[PDB]
Amino acid sequence: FFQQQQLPAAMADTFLEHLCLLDIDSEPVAARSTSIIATIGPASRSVERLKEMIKAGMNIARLNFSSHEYHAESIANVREAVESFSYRPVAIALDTKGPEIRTQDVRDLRFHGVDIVFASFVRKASDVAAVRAALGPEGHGIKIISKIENHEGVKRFDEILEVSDGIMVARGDLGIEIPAEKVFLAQKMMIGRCNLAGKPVVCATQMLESMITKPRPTRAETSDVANAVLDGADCIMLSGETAKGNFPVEAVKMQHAIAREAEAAVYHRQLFEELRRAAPLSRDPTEVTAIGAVEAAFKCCAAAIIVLTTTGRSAQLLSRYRPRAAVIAVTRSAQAARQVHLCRGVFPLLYREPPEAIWADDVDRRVQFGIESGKLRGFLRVGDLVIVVTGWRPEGYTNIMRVLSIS
Amino acid sequence: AFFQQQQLPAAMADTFLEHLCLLDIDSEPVAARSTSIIATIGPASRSVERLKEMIKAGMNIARLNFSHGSHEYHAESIANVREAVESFAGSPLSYRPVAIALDTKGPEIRTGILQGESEVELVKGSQVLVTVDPAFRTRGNANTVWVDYPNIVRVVPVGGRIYIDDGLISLVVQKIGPEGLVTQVENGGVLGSRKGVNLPGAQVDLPGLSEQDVRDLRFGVEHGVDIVFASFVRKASDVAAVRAALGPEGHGIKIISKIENHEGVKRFDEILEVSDGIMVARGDLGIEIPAEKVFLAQKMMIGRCNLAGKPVVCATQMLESMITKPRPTRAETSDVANAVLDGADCIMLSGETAKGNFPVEAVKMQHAIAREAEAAVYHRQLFEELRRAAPLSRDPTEVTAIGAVEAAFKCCAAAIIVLTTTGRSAQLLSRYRPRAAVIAVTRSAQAARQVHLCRGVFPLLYREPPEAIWADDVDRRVQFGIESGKLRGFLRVGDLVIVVTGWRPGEGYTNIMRVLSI
Amino acid sequence: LGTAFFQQQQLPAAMADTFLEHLCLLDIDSEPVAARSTSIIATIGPASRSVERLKEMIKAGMNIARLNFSHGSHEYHAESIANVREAVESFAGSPLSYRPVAIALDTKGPEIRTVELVKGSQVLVTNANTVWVDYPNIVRVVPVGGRIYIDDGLISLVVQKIGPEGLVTQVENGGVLGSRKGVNLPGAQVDLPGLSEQDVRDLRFGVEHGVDIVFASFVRKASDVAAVRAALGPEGHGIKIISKIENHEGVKRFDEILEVSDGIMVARGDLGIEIPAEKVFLAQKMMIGRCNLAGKPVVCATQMLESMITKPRPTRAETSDVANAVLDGADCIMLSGETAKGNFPVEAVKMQHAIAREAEAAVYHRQLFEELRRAAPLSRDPTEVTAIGAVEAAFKCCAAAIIVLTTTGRSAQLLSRYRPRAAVIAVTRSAQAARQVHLCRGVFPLLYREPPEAIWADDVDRRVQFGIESGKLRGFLRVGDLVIVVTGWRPGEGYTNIMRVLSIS
Amino acid sequence: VAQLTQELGTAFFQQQQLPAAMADTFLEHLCLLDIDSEPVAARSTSIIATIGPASRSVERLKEMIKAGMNIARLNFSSHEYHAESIANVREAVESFAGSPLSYRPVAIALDTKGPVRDLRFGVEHGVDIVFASFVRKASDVAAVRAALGPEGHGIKIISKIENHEGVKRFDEILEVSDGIMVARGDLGIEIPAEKVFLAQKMMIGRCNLAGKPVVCATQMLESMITKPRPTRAETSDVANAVLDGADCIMLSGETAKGNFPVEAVKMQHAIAREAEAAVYHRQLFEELRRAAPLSRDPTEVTAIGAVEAAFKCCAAAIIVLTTTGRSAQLLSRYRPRAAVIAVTRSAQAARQVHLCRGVFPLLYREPPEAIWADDVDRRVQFGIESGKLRGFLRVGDLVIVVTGWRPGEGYTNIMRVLSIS
Repeated sequence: FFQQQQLPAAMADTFLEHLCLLDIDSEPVAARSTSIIATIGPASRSVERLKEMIKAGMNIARLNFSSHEYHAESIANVREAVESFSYRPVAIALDTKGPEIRTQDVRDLRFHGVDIVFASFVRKASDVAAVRAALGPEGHGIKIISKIENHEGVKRFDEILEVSDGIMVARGDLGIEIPAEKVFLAQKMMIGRCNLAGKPVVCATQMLESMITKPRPTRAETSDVANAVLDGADCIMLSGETAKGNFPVEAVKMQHAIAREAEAAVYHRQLFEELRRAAPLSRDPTEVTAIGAVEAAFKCCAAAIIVLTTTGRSAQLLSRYRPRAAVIAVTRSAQAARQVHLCRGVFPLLYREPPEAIWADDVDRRVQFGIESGKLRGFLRVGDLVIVVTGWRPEGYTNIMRVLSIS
Repeated sequence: AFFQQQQLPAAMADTFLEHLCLLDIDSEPVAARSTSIIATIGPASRSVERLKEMIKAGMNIARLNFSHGSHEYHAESIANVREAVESFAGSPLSYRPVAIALDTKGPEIRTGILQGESEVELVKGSQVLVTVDPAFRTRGNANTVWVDYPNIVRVVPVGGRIYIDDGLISLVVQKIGPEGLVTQVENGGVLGSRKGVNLPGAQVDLPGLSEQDVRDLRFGVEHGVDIVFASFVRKASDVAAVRAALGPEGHGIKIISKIENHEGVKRFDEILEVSDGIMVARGDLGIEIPAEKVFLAQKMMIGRCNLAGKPVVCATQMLESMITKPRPTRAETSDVANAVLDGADCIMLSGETAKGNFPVEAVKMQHAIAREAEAAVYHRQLFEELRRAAPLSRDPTEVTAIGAVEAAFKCCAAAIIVLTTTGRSAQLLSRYRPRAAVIAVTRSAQAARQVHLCRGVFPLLYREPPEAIWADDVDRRVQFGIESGKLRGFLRVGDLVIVVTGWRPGEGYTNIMRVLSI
Repeated sequence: LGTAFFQQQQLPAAMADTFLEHLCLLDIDSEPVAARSTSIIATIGPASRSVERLKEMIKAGMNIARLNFSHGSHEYHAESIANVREAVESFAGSPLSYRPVAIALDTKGPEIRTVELVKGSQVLVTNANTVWVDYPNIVRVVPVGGRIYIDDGLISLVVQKIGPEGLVTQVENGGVLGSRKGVNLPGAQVDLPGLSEQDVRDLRFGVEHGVDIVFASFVRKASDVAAVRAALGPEGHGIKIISKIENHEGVKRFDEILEVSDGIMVARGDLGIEIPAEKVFLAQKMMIGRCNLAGKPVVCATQMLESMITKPRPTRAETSDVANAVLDGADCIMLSGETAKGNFPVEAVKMQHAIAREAEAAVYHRQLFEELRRAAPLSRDPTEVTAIGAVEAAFKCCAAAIIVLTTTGRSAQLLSRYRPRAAVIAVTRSAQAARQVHLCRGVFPLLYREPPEAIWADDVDRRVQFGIESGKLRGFLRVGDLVIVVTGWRPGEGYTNIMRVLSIS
Repeated sequence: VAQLTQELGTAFFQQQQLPAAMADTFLEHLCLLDIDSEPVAARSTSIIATIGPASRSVERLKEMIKAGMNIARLNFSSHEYHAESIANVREAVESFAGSPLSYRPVAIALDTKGPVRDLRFGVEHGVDIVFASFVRKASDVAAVRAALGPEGHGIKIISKIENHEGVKRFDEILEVSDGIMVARGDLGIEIPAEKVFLAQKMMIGRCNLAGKPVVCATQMLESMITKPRPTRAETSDVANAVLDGADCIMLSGETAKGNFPVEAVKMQHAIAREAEAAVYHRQLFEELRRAAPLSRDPTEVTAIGAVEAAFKCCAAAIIVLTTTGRSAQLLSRYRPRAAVIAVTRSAQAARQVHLCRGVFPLLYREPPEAIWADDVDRRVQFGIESGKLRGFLRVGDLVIVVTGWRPGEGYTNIMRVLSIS
């Protein structure tokens, strides 16, 4: 009961004691919260395997651009595997090809309702003003994740993250564009500033390479996946291991298993406190409500925080304070339900039933929707405690948290 | 301009040392004074019009000290307090509840009568005999002292000390015997008759209550006092005697145990457990232990009361020289400020308001000081340390309360508005020492008085008619809070407040937290 | 290690993981065994002028004798000085227990001076409705909205018109105005010179009679301490200037004053007239914090035990004030009328010693040492590096003493600024330095009068041995104790670069 | 502060992640990590290379030394072959004994085959370190120690923690061993592969507390078995084992039987160097200060004193005179940023302190002086010349010098601050 979830190590008084109390016999029981991004290719274009992967852990499917009809088949195939169904949104990410001369894209971008763009070779804020200009007012609601992959981008990181919705640590290209021995510095720096900023961050490429042609990963690759979770990454990735390789689902299986283990061994006591000291005061009532709900979640070992949101914003500001409790986001928007897979700890649930006449009643119905999905999916049992986060009228106005026993 | 104020540059410092260095005397303490002030009522503060003045200066608890005065006397003080308090009842947004406390005389040990209003000098070195034989009860020598505590010969060993006359005369036990205790005079001095006796380090087996305290406490219950400060609390069994003296009608009376001697300090934890709160009674404590040690007992007791979430009072000689002078000494202002920095929920005035010449100015100086000192509290470290030391909880009131205080710090909330019927939610807010004012709306005149014991809690008494739809009755009370606070200065338009309420009526909870723009 | 180990000097509270827990484990039965380290300044007067009385005060703990030059003649002070030195030297026949005692000179300072009852309105400043002040630039420095206090801050007036003919004020607080009463100008940049003509004569008298320390009144800016240094002149180059911060501008320009002063006095007396009484504690805690961070000594002054002028025991606020001054960081605590004029001078010294001793043990060194080191800049000064290593070594082994050889006192001060619990036993041949290091908390100075030995390693050794025996004799040190010894590889300071761990034989 | 930039120049403080080192939180420390900040401090996480077909040449072993191998590992899972290996090592090491100021001790470890006679082979081949395999409880190591017997008393027992039982009875294992190896290869078989980092970070932690060497091993740079360049996951693994606290890191088939055995060592070296500069010492030192118990051991006291002083002046090195290596170890436990430069006469201690992160052992050949103090000053001056020649030390540097008042290592109790000339 308290033996699980690394709770003994979560209550240590120092980072050092915490490490010494990590218990291989303590079982992850929380839902796995770090999103897996799988890169689509041959081994993963079967509507068959997409069913097998989406059960294995996939949350985002990545469309690398290195033909349009090829990727449009990919799209419709993923989508069919998603709608065959516990229903689990799955977002679609377009990873632009970008400039190339060993160290177009507007067509790929204007090109089907993608949820995310991993823009490539980003180096300045203007770059992001491009991709956002090109996406035009019709492409606004899409999420720009600037890939950082060269020295110039590392050094201008603050101006890039400023305008971006998120960041990718493009380790493949960085390990050539800068000494390989310096990559870990770039990674940890960037993950830390993104957690500080509350904007999702992605660790990527070669994380489970050997699994391209083996069923079991190296020791280094186990450690590498854990440590990206420990660093604070929102999403971890798979490239060849799912594009062009013999173990697409054993891969997604083991990224799920590893991240489930690493997430429990996060030292929240220190992470939360160091966000209390580094984060500026906020006067946004939604952020204020979120830090309140996370603190309450911890005080009672909440099973989940159930938040209502339309744009995904409320669930993001919960995610930035890293609750152990799962963030059960209930939304009528269907792109929101896919785009929040960029924020660690958010499980989306899409409410399709229509509005109700009294504002109060519509909210409860969505909230009980979350409780029943949660009950059925293993998050909630009865006599559990949860935190509930809603508004008073219909995203900006999200300013209420309630403590509720599950009945 | 917001950052100039309430020492916010010092609040953001990364260490305590640097927090001290960034303290700024031009940073005005805009927020409202949260540490409650206890004024002992007497000749100098009994009259109604004075009391009105003192209330306005910032008195929050009136203290009736039954070491002196008749019951007819304190009845009239209680009477006049209530008249002063209710004179402001006509303006509900500004009405200031005021608690009443009874401070018991307590058991006592006294010497005999001499052969005489006469006097005699006990000489250092000289051999003095302390006897409980009634012969000498009127035949007090310079070498024989009679005492009205028979078991003094059972409870001071060889090597123990006997202190007479407010601690000025000291005596050491050399031999114990059937005629009495053989002493040598250690601190010589002049004793009169029926002087005060103190047995340092003894376990005094006197009753938790004297016969006068049962009469005084019965009087208390009959007059509806909110608070008993119980003298000479040495053990849990002493506080249970006090509760039984309060009888059936006194279950709701807060019992604040006075820790006044070595035994009570060492049994602190067991006393705090069955007490509602604690008074650090430095006056008798300073006679019972070495004076240079009282500051250790103060900070230990305040530290533990903060850990336990229970109100703690610092008492006696805080602005003592203001009994005759209109301005205090530099030690006195520093004492009040450090009591607050330490963590005290209340600070007290005894003679300064019961019998001196500047009672109103003495209330005003504690107000001004407490207000500066609250602002200089290093919340970054205190909030963290109270957070981590407190246990996990599945009580939704506790849970919401920590959430609410966390949210207040994030936005520098002007207030936290809380609906409570007992006070308990306000108290669970207060135990985390928010910087934001805890505005506590209640319908219970008792609760409104009693939560003055809790630092940070401004009680508002709501008299208006209940509304049929409960969600509407909640809103009107939150409004009452907002509008009371606007006009008292706690809240301005633009400010953010956290509001804490229950989900449904008589669910016994507060489990709703909202963030609201004014 | 033992049990009786942790049942004294508040060691259970020393090792708590938080400040809050530290507070909770403070124990009134945990005796302080360490020697009292916070020096006591006793203001000299009729109550404390006789040689016999001063011996009693030395034995009760007086470390610095303060000479208040607001009153009394040079000849009167020359007599105080002679009796102090007579009483101090009466103990020098025992080299292993002789306590140096510094002499400080507190300057009168600049002064603005003036039975009608100014009431509830309208006075002009240039009897009953007009006040004339001997400070012509009053009209120049008190703006419309500024204030003028008169007589101990009893009366206040508010400027409403700076006219050709002076300043038209309204009476804010009325009372009885007598003749030539002190005036204060809260918030003003008072352009009086750093020094008065009387001070210059007093400073000269001070150098001529060999005083160790100057408490310089009403210091507002760096230029003022330069004038005091100027008036002490080159024969007073070795005298310490402790700047009295007494008014709003002093507090606001504290940094620039600290940087050129040898230390600071928090002069709470005139500060509570010059700023709201309720704000002094803020100025006290900020000034002590900044002095502690800079490693420069800070004195806490005025009314600490005020009631003992007539009573044999202090009030509860008074012992509280003394303990909290120590807990704040103060290097020195001070007695004015309690030792100059009252009826219990010796007892007032005794009470300060007793409170300080208890409060020293209640310091939360775990947090204090962590914050002084994280906040102090890196250093390339071998004497500073060695000091911090030695203080760290002393905590690791709860050493009984740090024994340091110092000629100017500087090595001892650099140990003091990291606030060791271990006593800093400072062995010197300079009688003045040994008087002066009493400004530094935790420093017990030992004056060594034996002539040097021709070989340097042997001279170092005999002075270390003098410190261990004195320490044994006075109770600092028992056989088996560990001490940390701090010396140099050669003559000088900046060459104090050796730390040794020693078992007392 | 201006003396610091006058003395060292402004650029000094942009290097070795000093801007991130002064951060008030670990989060902000991470945000201040900088790929342009260069790791000027010598690389101090020792490298263990397993010897094999690709690493037995007398002339390859020279490439591995100049590349940074400090401990030669002998995997016993045939004698004629291993005594041949031991011989190639010693030939290779001694090719540089012509110039003592630059001679690099190298140690030799025997890693047991698993589940007695291999040890006494080791013993009287003069090996320095036993990597006991499959240890599960205290008696398994007491058994090992007994087998080594009297000729193997001076030999260091490094228990390999390979299964669930040894992970769970780890305290008592550690309580008796000289150190610990986190055997990831077998341990990823004997426990779920996703729980291994847990065992890892947990064991390193407890070893850091105990002041006892801990080694991270197996598959770190595996892809370099057949490739000249490592995986992104694999550079991260190396960096992260340093950040974890590991004293030592090891190469298996990167050097035994692979095509790039001198690039694998080279790469372990460059990663470790960057990662050491990246350690958050402020928090690490404090936590080890707060956990380490009060000591009346003069050598302990003097070591923490000297570590504190090294941080205060960012000293180029701490120079320690040690015979058993105890003093260098008690320095290593507090994880200085400054190089620990360990001058010893005992050739076996000079090889064995490679287990202690931060220690750079130098072997002193010259004969006693008559005067103890003269002998000390000549040993210290050797460490300084060795350091200047190798570029640890420049004129103007400050070093902390740790020595003894009289001969013997229960007598390390003097600490000196010194300017290199």
